[PDB]
Amino acid sequence: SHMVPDTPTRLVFSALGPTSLRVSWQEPRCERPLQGYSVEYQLLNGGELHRLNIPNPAQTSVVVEDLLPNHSYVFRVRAQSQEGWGREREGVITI
Repeated sequence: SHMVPDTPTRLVFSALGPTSLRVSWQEPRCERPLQGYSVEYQLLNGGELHRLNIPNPAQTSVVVEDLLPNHSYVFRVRAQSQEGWGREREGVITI
């Protein structure tokens, strides 16, 4: 039922200046060892797909840079096990 990781907990956003933030979550349940996370983010109204891969399940935060002021973004965080990638936790924010 949770061989691939469950969804992470709700995303917490912390502003770090005008073009950066910290995105944070908590480690999701999994019946298999967690291998890491992906953080995918994209302008709400369209743009390039950005991805940060975090190969350590103990790191549940990351600093995201070069964001556009006054623009809205969709962040999607997933965790990986040997069984595959789990469902995303989605959170949105305006910079």
